[PDB]
This record gives sequence, structure tokens and C-alpha cells, in this order.
Amino acid sequence: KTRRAEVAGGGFAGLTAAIALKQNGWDVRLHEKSSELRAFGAGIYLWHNGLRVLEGLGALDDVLQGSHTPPTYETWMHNKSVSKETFNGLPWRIMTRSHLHDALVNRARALGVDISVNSEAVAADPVGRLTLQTGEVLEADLIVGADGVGSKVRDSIGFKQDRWVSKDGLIRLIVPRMKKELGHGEWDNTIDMWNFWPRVQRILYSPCNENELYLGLMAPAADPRGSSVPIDLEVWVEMFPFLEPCLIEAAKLKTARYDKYETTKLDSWTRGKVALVGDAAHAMCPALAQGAGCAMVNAFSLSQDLEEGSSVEDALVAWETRIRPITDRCQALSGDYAANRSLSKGNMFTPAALEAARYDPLRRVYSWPQ
Amino acid sequence: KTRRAEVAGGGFAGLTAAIALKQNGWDVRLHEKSSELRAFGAGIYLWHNGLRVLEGLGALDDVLQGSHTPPTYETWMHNKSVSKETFNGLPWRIMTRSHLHDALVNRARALGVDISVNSEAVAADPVGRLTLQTGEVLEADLIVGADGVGSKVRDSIGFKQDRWVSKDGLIRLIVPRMKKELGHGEWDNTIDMWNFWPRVQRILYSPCNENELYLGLMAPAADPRGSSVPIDLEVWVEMFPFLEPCLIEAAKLKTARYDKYETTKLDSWTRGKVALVGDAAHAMCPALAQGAGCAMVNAFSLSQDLEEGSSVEDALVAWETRIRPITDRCQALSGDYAANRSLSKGNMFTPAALEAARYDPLRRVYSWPQ
Amino acid sequence: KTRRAEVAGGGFAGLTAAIALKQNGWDVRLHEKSSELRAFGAGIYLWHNGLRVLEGLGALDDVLQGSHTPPTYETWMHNKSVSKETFNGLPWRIMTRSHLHDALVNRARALGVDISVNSEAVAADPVGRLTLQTGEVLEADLIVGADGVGSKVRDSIGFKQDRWVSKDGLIRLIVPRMKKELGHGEWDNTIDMWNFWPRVQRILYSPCNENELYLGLMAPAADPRGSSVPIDLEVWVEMFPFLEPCLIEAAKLKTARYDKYETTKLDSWTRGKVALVGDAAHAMCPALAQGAGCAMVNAFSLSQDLEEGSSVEDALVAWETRIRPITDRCQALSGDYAANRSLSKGNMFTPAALEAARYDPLRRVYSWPQ
Amino acid sequence: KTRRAEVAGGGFAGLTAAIALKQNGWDVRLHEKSSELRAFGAGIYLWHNGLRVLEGLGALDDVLQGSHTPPTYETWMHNKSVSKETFNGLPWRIMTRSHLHDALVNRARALGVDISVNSEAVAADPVGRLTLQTGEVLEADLIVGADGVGSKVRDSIGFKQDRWVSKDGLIRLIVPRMKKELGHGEWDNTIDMWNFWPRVQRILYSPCNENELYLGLMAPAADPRGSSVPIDLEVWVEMFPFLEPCLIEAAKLKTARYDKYETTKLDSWTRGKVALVGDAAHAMCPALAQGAGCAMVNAFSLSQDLEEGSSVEDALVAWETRIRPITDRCQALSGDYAANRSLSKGNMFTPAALEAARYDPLRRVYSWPQ
Ligand SMILES: Cc1cc2nc3c(=O)[nH]c(=O)nc-3n(C[C@H](O)[C@H](O)[C@H](O)COP(=O)(O)OP(=O)(O)OC[C@H]3O[C@@H](n4cnc5c(N)ncnc54)[C@H](O)[C@@H]3O)c2cc1C
Ligand SMILES: Cc1cc2nc3c(=O)[nH]c(=O)nc-3n(C[C@H](O)[C@H](O)[C@H](O)COP(=O)(O)OP(=O)(O)OC[C@H]3O[C@@H](n4cnc5c(N)ncnc54)[C@H](O)[C@@H]3O)c2cc1C
Ligand SMILES: Cc1cc2nc3c(=O)[nH]c(=O)nc-3n(C[C@H](O)[C@H](O)[C@H](O)COP(=O)(O)OP(=O)(O)OC[C@H]3O[C@@H](n4cnc5c(N)ncnc54)[C@H](O)[C@@H]3O)c2cc1C
Ligand SMILES: Cc1cc2nc3c(=O)[nH]c(=O)nc-3n(C[C@H](O)[C@H](O)[C@H](O)COP(=O)(O)OP(=O)(O)OC[C@H]3O[C@@H](n4cnc5c(N)ncnc54)[C@H](O)[C@@H]3O)c2cc1C
Repeated sequence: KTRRAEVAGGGFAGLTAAIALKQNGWDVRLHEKSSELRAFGAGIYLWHNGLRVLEGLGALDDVLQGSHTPPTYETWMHNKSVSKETFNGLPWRIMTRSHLHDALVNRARALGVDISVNSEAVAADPVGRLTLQTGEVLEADLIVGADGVGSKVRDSIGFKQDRWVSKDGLIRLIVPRMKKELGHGEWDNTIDMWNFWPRVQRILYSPCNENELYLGLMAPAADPRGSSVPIDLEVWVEMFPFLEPCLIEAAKLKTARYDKYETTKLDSWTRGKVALVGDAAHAMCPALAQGAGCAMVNAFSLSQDLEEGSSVEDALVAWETRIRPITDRCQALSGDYAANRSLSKGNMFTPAALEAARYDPLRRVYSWPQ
Repeated sequence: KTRRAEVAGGGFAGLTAAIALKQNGWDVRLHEKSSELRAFGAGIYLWHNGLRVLEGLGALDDVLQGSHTPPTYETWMHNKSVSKETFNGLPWRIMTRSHLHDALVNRARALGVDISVNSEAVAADPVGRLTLQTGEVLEADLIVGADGVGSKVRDSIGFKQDRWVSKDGLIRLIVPRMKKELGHGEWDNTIDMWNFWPRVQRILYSPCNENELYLGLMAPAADPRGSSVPIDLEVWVEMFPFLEPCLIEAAKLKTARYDKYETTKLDSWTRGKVALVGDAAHAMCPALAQGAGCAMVNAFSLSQDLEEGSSVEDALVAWETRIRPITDRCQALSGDYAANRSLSKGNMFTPAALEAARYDPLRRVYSWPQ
Repeated sequence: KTRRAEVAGGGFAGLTAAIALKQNGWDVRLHEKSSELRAFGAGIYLWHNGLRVLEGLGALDDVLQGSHTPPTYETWMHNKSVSKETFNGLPWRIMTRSHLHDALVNRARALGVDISVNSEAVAADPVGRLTLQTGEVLEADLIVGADGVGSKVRDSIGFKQDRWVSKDGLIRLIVPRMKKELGHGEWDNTIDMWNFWPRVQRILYSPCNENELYLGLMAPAADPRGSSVPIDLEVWVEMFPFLEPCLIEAAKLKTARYDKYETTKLDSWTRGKVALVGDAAHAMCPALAQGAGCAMVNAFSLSQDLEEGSSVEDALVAWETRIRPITDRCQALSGDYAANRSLSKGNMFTPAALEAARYDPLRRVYSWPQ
Repeated sequence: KTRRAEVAGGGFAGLTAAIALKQNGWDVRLHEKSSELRAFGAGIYLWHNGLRVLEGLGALDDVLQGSHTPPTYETWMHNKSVSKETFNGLPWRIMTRSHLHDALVNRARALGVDISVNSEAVAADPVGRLTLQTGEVLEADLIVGADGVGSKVRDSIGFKQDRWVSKDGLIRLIVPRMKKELGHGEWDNTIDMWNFWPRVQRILYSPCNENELYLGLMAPAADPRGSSVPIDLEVWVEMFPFLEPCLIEAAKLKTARYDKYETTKLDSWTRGKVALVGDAAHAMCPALAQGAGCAMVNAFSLSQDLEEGSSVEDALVAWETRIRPITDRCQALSGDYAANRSLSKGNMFTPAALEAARYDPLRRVYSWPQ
């Protein structure tokens, strides 16, 4: 009859998969383990590739309204501007995580995607059986493992993998823009503010709209003050005095967390009727701001390959073969950028760095040449 | 049988119409009066609306490759920077006219649009008859008058109209970028360089790619030196000394022309099976850089309305009703900006000014909110 | 016995003469027509030449304390910075008129210069007789006519002369610095802010110290709004919006005057025992800011020539021959700068323009080479 | 009869002493150990205090002609401008060492100071006997020990002292300005270019005139590349790429030396008829650029105290009591600035830092208030 998909995970990968499948006439249920649908991480960047996914999902309008494209992506080293990049017109956007989340959830609900909260996938069978923590066993023609770095859809089946959790991380927050209080400057810009002296402290400054500012405060875990939550106001104001008004607001946040970086890589993304998408398959370093971009492109591309009249099993194999190398290359380059601190030099959004961003999943070609 | 369209005019409107119709399965012939297909005017700006038309035409890739999006659209008054605008991420692009022309011609030929040069439409009959200067009479289900401000498709039928040719104009040229020679600055920007003192002289500085620069040199016709062709090098270097390397190259051009501004407005754009598109119907002041944008949106939109299963006559009426107000408003605002010299103030690409640019003809909604 | 000098006028020329003579052992009385000692004109610039006079007068310490040397002398045309000049280290200073006045008066009193207020010289006899408006006739070995452009010491004797009072002028005021309120900029600079468009309005911005700002607001007399006192706040804020906080304070001043420019030139500066100094002899255009500088150098130089053991009559002739050409050249060049609006171009403090400033009256050589 | 002075040392202290004494009618001979009169160290800064000494010596004109006052004293940290200081008009000047040397030598010769080269003082007797390495014993009313950090006039007598030679130092050179090749910037400025990351390397950039640039390249002795002579071009270009044209010229200099810092401090500067001046008495860290300034003020002040009608012995005691505290304070503060790297912060030419510079030795008061 009507093809049935069960999607595990209510993040950006899972919502993208669910919407894309529902648009193509699948009956879709999405399962979120948490008690409510929420997106963590404060803010997020999307690029052309991700914006094209949103267009394909019919969720672009709600995203662009109330989000921001900075006039330029600027990099500082020790308070000296070292580069300003605009990517030869390649579209990009900054927004709060909740803003993107809301657009996707609203679109899924409008389409009639069934959503279950407090519903955790704990086992998946490649023949198309999904077991929830409740003991309910669902039969489906497709099972999507969009359940994050700790994917149980993945681990119940067994996928050869390398995972890494870093010792280091960052504190991500949303604070008021305080634009007037920042005084003279280019405060609508993205500004990646690097320092190695007198200490290793960095802030990625990311306006989301006229009201909200996304800050990432990065210091090594071995730095007891820089890695402290709620933030140690003094050590941040000392090295970023021009952001004092915003940092004062940041210091009020008792919910602040020092989140560590984490990566996953698998030899394969499929097993029978099961496809792994997003961080379940390819969590990467955030240097190129493509973790969700690739997750969304991959989820959308999955729906495309399922429209070819092949068996689900064959479509899934074809899907990975077609789409995975863009992600493998992006993940590898992101990890290398992170390790070499490449972004600190500025002008590092090269044609190769922008490969993932340049991909248009709708037409399946690369656009916005560099 | 197969629906037949005859298109008069090989400009951007005519090529857009021809491609769009051919993609929808029309048999299409395009007639260009001139001995060869060529686009005059040196350079051109397109925005989101026009870029979306190109996407819809399958001609976007060839356009983006080898064209330019400046990091910002900057305005100067008396050499003082008064604004820098990036339109909240709204896509835009600068290119040579030949670059856009070539992309459209190549796409039309790839699709099998028949093209006749030295073929001038001199009379059109609303019942679907087109007479060429050769005396050949063609029967068609649709006749597109894309034959410019002096449209004979229009005037052979008789459309109530207001036309205006200004006394004033400008000299448009392509010269080498000479980027190194320009020294320190932001020479990838669009820079609209206004002056009223010591004389009324203005240059719109518009990089097209890494090799080619589009310059518009604007001075009143009453100024014998500023309006002179080939350019009077001294009076331009005097007020724009920072562009001397480029102006020296400009002064070599014996083909330079002082072209006067011209507008057309009609009470109606249709008569039976005849539709008027582009400058034939709505030539406007270039302040908002939307003359071709609107022409292309209108031509593309025409093809859309012809896919509704209506008679051609009814589709044409529906087309104008649907699409004309965007153009009427843009034309009116452009004319008002020109007359009031509004752009000289900077920060004048307001939400209202950007209305046409914001329109997405593919989805028929407004995007890129301001 | 002790040589007796009577000095007419309590301006900078008269006070300089009185101090310089008293230091050399003259008995000196100074006569000021006005009811009190006061200096009008809001603020004033001095340069190396004038500062050296102050040193020679023992009045330099009180002047430098509480006055200002800007980091640079900056010129704007239509809000674009066209030059920044620092004169190769040549000393200069800005102060309120009252500040300079007070230093000179205090020094004169410390030395025992007799000062009479409400004492107007109405006739001077070259044999050494001075008649006051009171009818008192004083005998002296030297009479100094330091009584301004309308000198009665001069006109009672009869000196061939050319005088000119311009139709145009300016409004000079002292207002609070409002430095914080001016926001980002270089607000300790001298900034000469020229415009010809949209109207002829100019402000010379001249900080005097951390508290007081000297403004000169210049517009043609034919401009009813720009030349209005108290100032027409709107027309000044319109063209100088960045000075709004200071202009708001300026608009409160009910004492503001539109003062017209005035020049004097004489074929000779001496007659018997009478010497004319300052505006009585050589009032000039203020372009080079040397009116008082030359007056002070000339007054000081007069005292020098009187130490040569010559008759007073011979010393006076020698004095004019020695010192007058520096003033003649400065006056001529200042007038030419004013008429040609030369300062509007920036970088016009050339070696020739700075000749007067470069003169050291103490050592009688030119210093601070350019 | 005529008072006789013998001066040991042909540096700035010795020449200043010799000129000042000769002007007051002393018979003066100066003894320089080296085979010729020469000044080492590439370039030098003087301030108001030193410029006033030059005025008092009649050597100011030859110094100002062909030397430079930068528009501002600028400080960079990691290529970010952190301060621009102009010292509220306090006069200052940069020149090559040879330029200052030549002015002083020419003045000494014009006055008839006797100069002996290859003449080394090896012993001084407080009763007024000077023994040269030749075995010649000279009798004098005054012996000036201006013979540098290794003063034998000092050490032959025995003065309790603390001396320190640092392990660290710098490479001082004169190179062509290469102003055009430096491109856009403020290349007439003094720019103190600090870095601690990626390595400790600093350049003090000091224009001397339109032709000559004084560079100080500072790196720790423990850095084998940064401290290398002739300069290791690559490691300097890497951290100061904007100076590449000048550094290329610097790398040609086979005479370049890595000179270590050195200080001296004594409990007393006098013994009978012997006075110690300059580095013989008070060599200091160069942070405040006052080593020669203080030497010159002290030498000039010595001549002043010898005009009081006291015995030479009493005049010398009075001299030290009067003048030494300015030097003690300057030396102490300079050393503290050096150790704390205070100048790296910018805005450190405070009123206290500028105390020595503010002293006017001619009038014996402090001028140019801050
Ligand atoms: C610091 C940082 C900055 C980043 N910045 C960007 C950026 O700017 N742009 C960008 O594109 N990407 C960015 N990323 C990466 C991006 O956050 C992720 O790649 C993306 O959120 C992955 O989404 P997902 O849906 O695969 O997984 P997740 O977001 O982890 O979502 C899975 C959802 O899984 C639910 N769940 C888990 N287990 C189960 C289960 N067993 N059953 C049912 N539900 C389950 C999880 O609770 C959750 O609701 C960044 C990442 C980090 C760490
Ligand atoms: C100075 C200036 C700057 C501009 N800048 C921009 C800009 O930046 N961006 C933008 O979008 N627009 C811009 N425009 C407007 C843009 O140039 C026009 O709106 C656009 O080129 C109109 O195209 P069209 O096809 O309608 O007409 P045309 O370009 O005039 O083309 C019609 C073609 O008609 C052929 N022809 C004429 N008569 C016949 C006939 N009887 N039979 C067959 N063929 C015929 C003409 O020869 C020609 O080949 C600008 C205009 C001006 C004047
Ligand atoms: C707009 C403007 C800006 C200027 N800016 C500068 C500047 O920046 N730097 C600079 O150096 N110069 C400047 N000047 C010029 C400077 O103001 C004059 O040259 C200077 O004040 C002349 O001084 P004085 O003593 O000769 O005459 P005055 O200042 O006119 O003084 C004479 C004194 O004469 C008293 N008096 C008059 N008649 C008699 C009498 N019969 N008997 C007794 N007393 C009498 C007058 O009342 C008064 O008290 C400027 C001038 C103008 C107009
Ligand atoms: C890196 C550096 C930068 C500096 N920058 C500045 C600056 O910008 N401004 C400033 O004011 N100061 C500066 N100084 C300090 C300044 O260089 C010295 O304080 C000054 O040159 C000391 O001069 P002097 O005459 O006392 O001694 P010296 O310059 O050492 O001269 C004494 C002369 O002594 C001769 N001599 C030695 N022994 C005998 C003898 N026994 N008999 C006869 N002759 C003898 C020496 O050969 C020489 O000719 C700087 C110093 C250093 C190290």
C-alpha cells in the first residue's frame, strides 16, 4: 500500500527526512526520545546547500523571516582584522537553533507527519522492524536512524565506526544584541575573534537577527576560568572588552554549558531497509559550519533516491554511493581545519572549503562558483 | 497540433520568452531585426528575481560562472562613503551584457529554438498573424512583442502609451579592472560615486569579474565636456582621480556613446494572441536596476499562465493582471528615484525599493525579507 | 631719566608692547578705552612665532597650562578628510582669547605696568605727546598705537592707508567640548570643515582644552539663516550633524555675533616717536591664523630695536625696515588664501604659508624647517 | 687666568659639556679615545629637554634641518594599533646619530674647542690632574668624565656603583625609507611594533628624514634567528611583512650588530674637580628615550653651576644636588618600563614618564604640561 517510514530522532536530520518523505507520499512517523521537541546549541549557520534543502522542504520562508545574513564574515587575530569574506555571493544565513527547529516542526505538522515524543528507538532490524523503549515493535518499509552521535538504530545493528569525544569544547549562548551599547564598529558582521596571547581564548560572534546574538566562547578545558560555567565574566571581558555589554548579559545565564566536540565516522550508512543520517553517521568538527548542512542534504537526498522505483534496499545503497563523498570530504577538511587552527589565518573559505556549501541538492549540481 | 509561438526581438525579454515557451513544448521561432545577435549597454545588474528566472530557464550556471557579486553595494557623495548595503542576503550579480546574452542564446539554441536574424516584425495581427519586413506572413498561436522601446508589434496594433526620451544620459563602457593599479581600497565593491560640486558628474563603478569593469559615466547633456565621446579624459580624472588607471583605458574607446534614458508605459500589454514584454511595454529608469529583471520575470510569467489550459487570449489577460503591478510599482519608484536623485543619499534600497528584486517568479512569492 | 612709554590699547599688541618695554626698564602706562580689560573673539591659535614671544615676555607658562595642541590639523571637504598636517613639529597651540588675555594681563601687572581703563587715546603727536579723551596730555619718549583697526593714534596723525570691511564674516563661540557625546572620531583634532554644497557653510572646529571648544561658523551674509544670530540650529545641524551636541549648546548663546572680516594696510608704521602695532597697522585675513602672531612679534621686536642706543625716532625706522616684510608677506598670502578659498583644498600650510610661524623673534632666525 | 677644562669622551655628553663650557669662556680640550669622532647606534630620539640643550648650545638649527618629527608616536600590538600619542604639543625629534654628532662637532669646532683623537683618559685626580694613555699629564680646573659606561675617569678614582649588562639586546640600523614601496599607511609615524606571538619580536620604526629610516629589531638573545646578524631576513619578514621593502635593505648590512642593554648607577657623580656625566654616571634602559637627553641636560647644567662664583668643588656638589633627581627618577622608571614591557600597552607616555622631557634646562622649570 502506502509506503511506511519510521524516523528515529527529532533533530534537523530527522525532521528533514520526515518532511521530505511525507512530501513524496510516504506515511511517516517520527520518534523523539526527549519529553519535548527542542533544539540545543544556541545558534546555527546554514549555507546555500542547507537553504536549498529548506526550499525543497517548503520551510525556507519561515527560516529567512527572522534570521540574518551578515554583510561579511570577518576574522580577527589578536583584535586585528585579518580577513573579510563574502563567498562571491554564495547564500548563507545565521539563526537561533530554535528558529530553524520551529520552521521544520511547523512544516512537518502542516504536512501531517506523525510525531511521538518520549519515544526512543532502541533496536532496529534491517528487515524493517523498529523496537521502541516502550516495547512497541513497528513494521516499516524504511527506518531512518537520525538519532544523533549515540544512535541506537546504528549500535543495535552494529556498524564499524570511529568515534572521538574531545577534551576541549566551548560555551554557546544567545544574548541580546546590545548593538547601541557596542558603539562604533561593524556589529552586524560575523566576527571570528581569535587569540593565542595572552591566553588561548576565542569568541565566534554571530548575529541571528535584530534582537538575538549567538556567541561561542572557546577556551581549553585545561583553563579553569575560560571553560567555567556560568561564564567567568572577568577573563572574557579582559580579552574581549569591546563585547562587555553582551558578555555581562552572558554571565547571567545559569544554563550555560561547556560542550565538548564529538565526531563519528562509519564504513557504511545503510543496512537493508535502515539508513543512518546526520550525526548518527557523520558528526564532524564545526569549523566549516556544515554538520547540519550535510545532515540535511543527506536526509533530503535519501528521499530523492527512494523515488527511482528501486527496492528500498537498492535505493539506500545508491543513495550513499551518490551523496557520501561530499560529506566525507567536508568532514575530513573540517577536522583538519580544527586541528591546524586554520580559520585563525582568515581567508580560509577556499573553493575546496566551500564545496559542501556550493552543492545544490535540488538540481544535483554545484552552484555559486568561487 | 503543437502550439506555435513567434517572438519578435532578440533581447533579454525575447530570449527569455523563447526559452520558457520552448521548455513547455511550444514550437518557437525568434526574430531579430539586426544582422547578428548582440547585447548593447556594456554591463548589467541582476537580482534574486532575475536570477530565479535564469534558474527557471536552465541558464543560471553559465551566468554565475564568470560574473561577480560585490561584497557590498557602496555609495559615495563627494568622495565620502555614505552607505554600504548588502540587502540582508538577497542574491544579486553583475556581469557584462554579452555574458548574459551568451548564456541565453546558448540555452535557446540547445533547446532548439529557431532563430532568424535580419528578420524584423513590422505588423502583428491579434488573430495570430505576424508580418516580417521580407513580406513573409507567419501564423501563430502566440505572438510575443519583445521588440524594444520602438516596438512595431505594439505600434502596428496601436496601444495608448506615454513615451519619454530624456535630454540626459550616460556613457557606459567595459574596461580592464586595473585592480593592482587602483591601489588601496575596496575595489571589488559596487561604488556609486555621486557629485554635484564642482560639477554634476557621477560614476557607477561595477566590477563584472576579475577581468572586466563596467563603468557608467553620467553628466548632463548640457555639459559639453562631461557628455563628450570618446570621453574627455581630463574632466573625468579631475573628479575621479582614484580611477585614473581605468579612465585612461576608457578614453581609448572610440565606440563610446552617450545614450539617453527612455521610458514607455502602456494602458495594456495584450491584444488577442499578442503579448508585449520588456521595453516594448515598460521601459523604465535604471535607478533600481530592474528593467531587464522585470522584463525577464514578465516573459517567464507569460509562459506560466499559458500552462493553465485556458485559451491564449484568456491566459494573456490573466498574465497581465497577475504580474503587471510589480512592474508598475517598480517603474514608478525608479522614475521617482531618478528625478529626486534619491540614490545619492545612500541607504535607499529599502524594502519597497527591493520589492521587484524580492519576488520569486518560480514559487510566486516574495522571498529574502528586509 | 627713565624712558617713558605710553601705550594706547589693551589688546594683545598693546599688552605685548607694554610687557616687553617694562622688562627692558621703561616706565610704561597702558591705556584701554573700554571700561574693563577683555579679549573678544572666543578662541585663538598661536604658533611657534607667537609662543616664542610669550617665552620672551615670561608669559608662556600660564598660556601652555590650560591650552591645547591638537594631534593634527585636519581639513574636510564635504565631510571627506582631505588632509592632516602636523607642520614637521613646528609648535602651535589653541586657547580661549580670555586665556591668552589673562596670561598677558597678569604678567603686565606682576611687572608693574600701569594700566588705565576708560582711557582713550584721541590724539598723538610725533614729538611724544598723547592726548586722552579726558583732556589729559601725557609726555612720553615713546607712544605705541596699539589701538586696533580704528586706531586714533594712527588717524590723528594721518597715515596713507587702505582699509576694507568685508560683507561676509562668521560667528565665533566657545561651547563645552561634549567629547563623549561626539562619539567615535578624532575630536581632539583641529578640523576645518568646508562645504560648498548644498550650501556654502563651514565650521572651524578648534579644541582649546579638555573643557572648552572654539567654533567658527562661517556662511555668507547673503544667507539669512546661516548668518543669523543666535545661531539657526537647524541649518547648522543639517550640514554638520556630527557636531549636534555642541551646536545645541551653541544655540543657547544670546551673545553670539556675526563679525565681519576687516583688513588694514599702511605705507608706514612710524612717525617720530610714535609706532603703530597690531591691527592699527596690519589687520589681515585670518586664513593663516597670524594676525595676533604678527602683532605680538612686531610689538616684541619694537622693544628689541629700542635697546640699540639709537634715538627713539631712528630705532622705530630701523624696526619697521627689519620686521615689516614678514608681516606684509603673511598678510598678502592670507588675503590670497581667503579669496581663493585655498584652505578648502587641504595641505596648504606650505613652507611659504608657514614663514611667519617659523620666525623666531628671540634669536631673529627662522626655525622649524619644512 | 682663564679657567681650563679637560673633557674625556667625544660622545654627546662630552661634546655638550665642551661646547657649554667654551661658550662661558673656559679654555676646553676634549679627548676622544677612538681614532676618529663617530657616533654609533644608528638613530636617536630627542625631546623638548634635549632640544632646549641644543638651543642653549647654538646647535639646534643644524639639528632641526634634516631631521624629523613624526605626526604621531604610534604603538602596535600584534599588528593592531593600540595608541597614538602626541604629548600635548611637547616638542620631539628623530635623527640619525651621525646627524646629531655632526651638529655638535661642527659647533664645538666653530667655538674653538680643542679636540684630540686617539687620546684616552686613563687616570683622573680630584685635585685636577688628567693622565692620558700617552703618559701626558694635564692640569685643569675641571675634569669632565664623559667617557661612557666603561669610564676610566670614574674607575681610576673609585666610585661605588652598580652596573648591569643584559643578556638581551637589539639590532639597530639605518635603511632607506622605501616610502612608496610601503604602500598605504602612516609611514611618517613612529611605530613601535610589538609582538609576543608567535614569537617575541619587536621593531621600533623611526623615520629620521625623507631619506633615512631608523629601525630597531628586538628579539631575545636565546632566539638564534631573531638575534642573528646580518639579519635573518625570513623571520623578520614573517612577522613584519608590511616592512619587507625596508627589511630587504636591512639584510644587506654586514655591519649590523646585536648590542646588549647596559645600565650604570653611582652613589655620587663628583670628586673634587672631577664631574661624571652621561653613561659614565647614569646609563639607563632606552624605554623613555632619555639616555642622551639626560646626559645633555646634565652636561649643560654643569656649565650653569660653574657660573655661580663658587669654587669648582662646591659648584660640582651643588650641580649634582640640583639636577640628579630628574635623572634618577627617569632611569628608575625607564628600567621599570623595560622590565614590565610597559610600552607594549600603549598610552604609557604619562605625565610622570614625560617628566625628564618636560624639563627646560634653560629656564630651569618644567614646561609643556600634560
Ligand atoms: C559546537 C557546534 C557548532 C555547530 N555549528 C553548526 C553550524 O553552524 N551549522 C551546521 O550546519 N551545523 C553545526 N553543527 C553541527 C550540528 O549541530 C549537527 O550536525 C546537527 O545538529 C546534527 O543533527 P542530527 O539531527 O543528526 O542530530 P541531533 O541534533 O543530535 O538530533 C537527534 C535528536 O535525536 C534524539 N534521539 C537520540 N536518541 C534517540 C533515540 N534512541 N530514539 C529517538 N530519538 C533519539 C536526540 O534527543 C534529539 O532530539 C555544530 C555542532 C557543534 C557541536
Ligand atoms: C543605462 C541603462 C542601464 C540599465 N541597467 C540595467 C540593469 O543594471 N539591470 C537591468 O535589469 N536592467 C537595466 N537596464 C534596462 C535594460 O537594459 C532593459 O530593460 C532591457 O535590456 C530590455 O530588454 P528587451 O529585450 O525588452 O529590449 P531590447 O534590449 O531593446 O531588445 C529588443 C531586441 O529588439 C530587436 N528589435 C527591435 N525591433 C525589432 C523588430 N521590429 N523585429 C525584430 N526585432 C526587433 C532589437 O534590435 C534587439 O535586438 C538598464 C537600462 C539603461 C538604459
Ligand atoms: C575671525 C578672526 C579670527 C582670528 N583668528 C586668529 C588666530 O587664530 N590667531 C591669531 O594670531 N590672530 C587671529 N586673528 C587676528 C587677531 O584677532 C588680531 O590680529 C588681534 O587680536 C589684534 O590685536 P590688537 O591688539 O592689534 O588689536 P585689538 O585686539 O583690536 O585691541 C586693541 C584694544 O584697543 C582698544 N582701543 C581701541 N581704540 C582705543 C583708543 N583710542 N585708546 C585706547 N584703547 C583703544 C580696543 O578697545 C581694545 O581693548 C583673528 C581675527 C579674526 C577677525
Ligand atoms: C639601544 C639604545 C637606544 C637608545 N636610544 C636613545 C634615544 O632614542 N634617545 C636618547 O636620548 N638616548 C638613547 N639612548 C642612550 C644614549 O645612546 C646614551 O645615553 C648616550 O649616547 C650616552 O652618551 P655619552 O656621551 O655619555 O657616552 P658614549 O656615547 O659612550 O660616548 C663616550 C665617547 O667615549 C669615548 N671614550 C671612552 N673611554 C674613553 C676614555 N677613556 N678616554 C677618552 N674617551 C673615551 C667613547 O669611545 C666615545 O667616543 C639609547 C641607548 C641604547 C643602548
